[PDB]
Amino acid sequence: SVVKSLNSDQDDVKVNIKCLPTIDPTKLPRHEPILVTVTARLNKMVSDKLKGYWASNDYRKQKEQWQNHLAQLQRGLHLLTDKEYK
Amino acid sequence: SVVKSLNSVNIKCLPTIDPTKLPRHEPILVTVTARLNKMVSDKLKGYWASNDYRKQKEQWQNHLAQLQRGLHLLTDKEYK
Repeated sequence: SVVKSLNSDQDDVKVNIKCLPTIDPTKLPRHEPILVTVTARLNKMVSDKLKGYWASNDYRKQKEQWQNHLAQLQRGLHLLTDKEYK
Repeated sequence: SVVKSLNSVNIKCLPTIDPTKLPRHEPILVTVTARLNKMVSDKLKGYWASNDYRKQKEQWQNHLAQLQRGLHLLTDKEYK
């Protein structure tokens, strides 16, 4: 109920809340870090909104920068689940 | 003189090329395509519509990647 009252705002005030889809730890596939699931669901909202732009110059600038941060995270994701240092 | 005059029906002119100042083995088709790529790439950056630029770029890239597959048919020596 509070999700539908925050993702369906009338754009009344500048401060805004964007709600990710509900995450269920039980139904989530095991041996998968929560941080990975959150980023995957966060990607869909940003990627779909990136597709929704109208200014071609703005879309190309953000896509280059946003895709750069994801490539930085995956390099460090090895450090999250390891059994030894190297 | 001719190429400069045309830049001032609309006809677009590629930069002038000569066979002498080229690699001794590079085919002409590669040389013409490479220059045509540069002209098209600059026009895409000059667009304004996000939907058009997103759609035209992949359509052009699809044709360009198909030509690269068949390029081996020119620089070949025997039918494999």
